Amino acid sequence: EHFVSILGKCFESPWTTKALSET
Amino acid sequence: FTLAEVASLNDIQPTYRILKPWWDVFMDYLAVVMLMVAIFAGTMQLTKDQVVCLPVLPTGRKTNLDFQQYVFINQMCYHLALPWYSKYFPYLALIHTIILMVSSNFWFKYPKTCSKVEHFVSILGKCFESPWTTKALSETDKKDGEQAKALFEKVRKFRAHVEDSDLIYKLYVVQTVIKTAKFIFILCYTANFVNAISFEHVCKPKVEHLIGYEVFECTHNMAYMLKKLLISYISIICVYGFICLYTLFWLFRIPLKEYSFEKVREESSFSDIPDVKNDFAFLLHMVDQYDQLYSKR
Amino acid sequence: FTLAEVASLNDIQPTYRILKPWWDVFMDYLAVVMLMVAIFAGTMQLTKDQVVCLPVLPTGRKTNLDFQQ
Amino acid sequence: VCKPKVEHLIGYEVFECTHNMAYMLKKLLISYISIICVYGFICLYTLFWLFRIPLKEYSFEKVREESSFSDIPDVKNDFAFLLHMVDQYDQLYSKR
Repeated sequence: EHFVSILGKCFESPWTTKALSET
Repeated sequence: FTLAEVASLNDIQPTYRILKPWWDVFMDYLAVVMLMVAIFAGTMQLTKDQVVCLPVLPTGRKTNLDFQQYVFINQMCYHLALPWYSKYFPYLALIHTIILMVSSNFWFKYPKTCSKVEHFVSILGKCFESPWTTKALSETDKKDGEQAKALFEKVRKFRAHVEDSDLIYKLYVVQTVIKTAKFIFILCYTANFVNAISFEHVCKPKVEHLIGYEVFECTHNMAYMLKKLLISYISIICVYGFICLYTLFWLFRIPLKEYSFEKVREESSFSDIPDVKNDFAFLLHMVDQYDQLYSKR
Repeated sequence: FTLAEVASLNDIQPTYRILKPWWDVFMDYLAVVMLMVAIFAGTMQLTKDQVVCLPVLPTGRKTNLDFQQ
Repeated sequence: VCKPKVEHLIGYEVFECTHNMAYMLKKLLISYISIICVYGFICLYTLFWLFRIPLKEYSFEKVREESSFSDIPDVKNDFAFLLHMVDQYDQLYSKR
């Protein structure tokens, strides 16, 4: 349950795509 | 037993008013009607099914038979002198309706498929909730700017994601032709015995050293009601295959369906804000069949 | 007689679009269809179960019995 | 054909019944067995293949391959992770 919470909160972070469009 | 409100809850999509064209809604609603007719057939078949035989001449006639070999004799005739379609029809109709509805929507709940479809409905739902879009359309705060900037980045991430010879188009084509094959299958079968149903049945089983009376006849009890319910079923499936073959052959043949590039290109041509105007193997003109506004915005 | 409604609905999971492969879905829906076969089996089995015997012979042979035998 | 022991009750020893279920139950049986043969064949074969082959420890080098075209130094993922199986839903969430 907590693991699905990890990934379901992991997906929407805009910093992730800000750092993936960076390098 | 096996009612509509549990056959529906076997298989239903969560909330998607979008990604259902009008012909898909008529397929779903008419399949529910056909399941209602099949379950009414099952109830009426379980209610009053019994046959009744009696023998030939070799006032009234006595013949000296007790009641119990009468119920043996119409049991034995009921499993020998009946057509297979005289008593296996509603259960086969139930099976075929279940296969029809889940072949209507297993395109939609396939795990390689449902990912990008769920993600696309999430993209369009988040894309409709930005009031900057209607502000810029009013032309041609302070939060939706950076929200729409992050959503821009989601958009051209998603654009780079779904670019293959996709399983959406191929899966939907093979799904439609297999349910059309099921249509052709049952309407090829059922004409033969809507042509010939019967009310009275002569029978000659092998039970002669049990009672006697080698030739004797039954009447069956379904014939009028089951024949009328059968022709209503034929009408329903005729309308279903009509709508299915008509709209789906024309939607397969008239566009190229990878011309969503062309339709967003036309949209850019009259939109006064020239967009990227090119997209491959893409889903969006189904949403256009739902509503043009969710494609424009 | 363990009716079909709760036996169907006692398998649902709320948000797990993740954590199912293709065969989780195939095994799940296929077992639902097999449950439908079993429930229809139980209903039809309870409906018209009865057998009917009669004696061998050694017009209508009477053999002189009564219904409750 | 039945031979019950109730002889001092009616007077008959060898006689017969018919059974109302036989044809419907046999056809329902072969439908049930076709369903279960499909079930067991599919789930046996594909669970054999996702039992033997990835051996539940290659997700470390999988995340290393993930990093190998994302321009980030690689990390050794797991000892006990379900991240293979989430991978069978999407490659996207394993990348992301």
